[PDB]
Amino acid sequence: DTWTDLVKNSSDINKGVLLPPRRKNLFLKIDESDICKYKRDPKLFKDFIYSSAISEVERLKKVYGEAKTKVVHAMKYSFADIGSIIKGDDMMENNSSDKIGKILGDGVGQNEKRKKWWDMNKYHIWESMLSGYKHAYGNISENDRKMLDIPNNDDEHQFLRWFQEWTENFCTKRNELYENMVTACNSAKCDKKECTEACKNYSNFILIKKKEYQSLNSQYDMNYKETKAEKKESPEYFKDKCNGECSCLSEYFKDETRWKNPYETLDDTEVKNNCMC
Repeated sequence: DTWTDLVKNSSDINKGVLLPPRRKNLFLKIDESDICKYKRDPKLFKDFIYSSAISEVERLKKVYGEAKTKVVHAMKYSFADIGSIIKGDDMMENNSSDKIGKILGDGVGQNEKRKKWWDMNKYHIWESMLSGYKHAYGNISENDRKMLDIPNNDDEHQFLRWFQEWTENFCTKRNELYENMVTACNSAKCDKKECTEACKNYSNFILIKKKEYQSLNSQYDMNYKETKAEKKESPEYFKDKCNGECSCLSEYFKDETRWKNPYETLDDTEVKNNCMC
């Protein structure tokens, strides 16, 4: 559930990069034992990568359960991450990316061999994940398939995807918790009954994510905004990239780092006093 800093080179060029729970939970481990089983037998390695993609879709249903949109959206992230794992771009520490490099006949810090392997399997890896989705929900709907298109995340910088995911998940939870804060109190001018419990939860949440964002935005500004993120600002870029569910970052936190007061980010002026009593 937490956004850990278990990333590669986090003291160096990856300072402030946070690792998504979804990615931490993406099981894809190669042991140094099976380094030869996969090298001499190219299609055995394939069946393992395909089934790792399979199991990932099976894991996602266990988490989100009957939330079709919430599972499909994560598939596209996990799919892309497998690409990063394969290509060597991945940022997690014990990702066994070193072992994959040797298996695909590249090794010693190269890219060409393992880059072409991904390029040749992207389609079939995704096709597996589609069969995994079908095994999870029964029948693939005739109008559901538009969501389940072959996704374009593979070439996009990983941190940018990870940050986008953070922001989406942040805005979804922030909105969810701000909704419970209204269905707990409408007027309570002052101590009343249950309202403050939600106020503590919303405030706590904003303050957990405050630190996380400060860490993620530290990396963004240093590297990715400077070269090519369309030179847009941190909250400004996600405002036009991932639809309207990353706008809450700009809509409530752009003008100033007003994270310092979590109650100031409330559009309704009525409920603001019950939490700030």
